Amino acid sequence: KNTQTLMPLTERVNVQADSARINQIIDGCWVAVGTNKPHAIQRDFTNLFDGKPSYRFELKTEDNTLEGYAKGETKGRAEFSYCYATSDDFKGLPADVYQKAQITKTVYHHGKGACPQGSSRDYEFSVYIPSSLDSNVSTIFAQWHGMPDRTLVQTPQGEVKKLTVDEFVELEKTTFFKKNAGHEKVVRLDKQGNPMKDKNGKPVYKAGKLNGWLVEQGGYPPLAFGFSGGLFYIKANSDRKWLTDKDDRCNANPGKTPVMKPLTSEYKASTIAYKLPFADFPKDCWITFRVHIDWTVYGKEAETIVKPGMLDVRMDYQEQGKKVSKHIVNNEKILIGRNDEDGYYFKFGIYRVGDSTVPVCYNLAGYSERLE
Ligand SMILES: [Ca+2]
Repeated sequence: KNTQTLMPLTERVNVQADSARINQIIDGCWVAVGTNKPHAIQRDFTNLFDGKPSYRFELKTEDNTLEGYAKGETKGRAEFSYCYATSDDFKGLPADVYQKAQITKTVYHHGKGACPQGSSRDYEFSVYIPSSLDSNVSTIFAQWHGMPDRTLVQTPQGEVKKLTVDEFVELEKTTFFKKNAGHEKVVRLDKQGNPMKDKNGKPVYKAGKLNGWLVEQGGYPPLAFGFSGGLFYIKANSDRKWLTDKDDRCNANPGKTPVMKPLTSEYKASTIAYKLPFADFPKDCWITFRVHIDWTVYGKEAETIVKPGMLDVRMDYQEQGKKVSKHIVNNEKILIGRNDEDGYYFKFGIYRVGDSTVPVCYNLAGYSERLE
């Protein structure tokens, strides 16, 4: 209720486990995820894109709030997600639909903003990298993220089963899932000898030993635009395993990997579709990317590539007076996607990876997305 040159957008939504309230939605189409510090995300009336304010994202050195895969690893996040559900997506349904969705982390499957498996889509967004950004940042600024099968499990007998939502809710009563791995659900004892309770009543557990159950969770993003090691890069990832193997690292290093030569494992491929030295990426101007994706088609339980995907990217900006359009990924056949039931959704902002704490600050704007 007081206009400034930068206005913090501090509401955050857990899109897997919670519907977005009307007052958390941004510009009618986004919700924010990651650290809620006022400076992390602001509407920027000082740097306009298409004559409208843009979104200024910033993580400072201390803003890593998240844990990485490797021990003692951290990561930092302030992003917008184009995919979330609202209370209107559940209105009129039985009350247990939303309750069980929060439990299985499937609330967002009931909302807008995801494209289907194996579909064709066009995306466009714009970014502004100021001169002030350090050439050693390690950050992803736009990504298309997958949607894991939340009730797909491996039993303690090594068999892969797709549970119903109800069956999974039952499993969760006796299994404490540490990200993707099931653990004995041990009642946690307070120092008094008594069962500890949540802040707001709920009973609290902790993981005992691995109990044999696994669930699909996480995984690399199928497409990511970022900077790392002094390079701008576009990286596409493919996972054709029905149940993702979280331990199968297959993640191409941009600086060591040539373009369009996939790094592969039995089931995964990570491909650098494009890279450019940081010094050569245009600074202090708005750059517009137009991305066409034909998502790879996978064979589900057969774990096959039914049809490879395709990626095309144009990069447009003004230089010294005129329009420049560079066809930086030219209609490339590529493996891109994940073998899941559900498809993919877009996010932009700062996703600080590779255990980096170098500050990051840049602006993003102008997203649209069309079924074509
Ligand atoms: Ca899967």
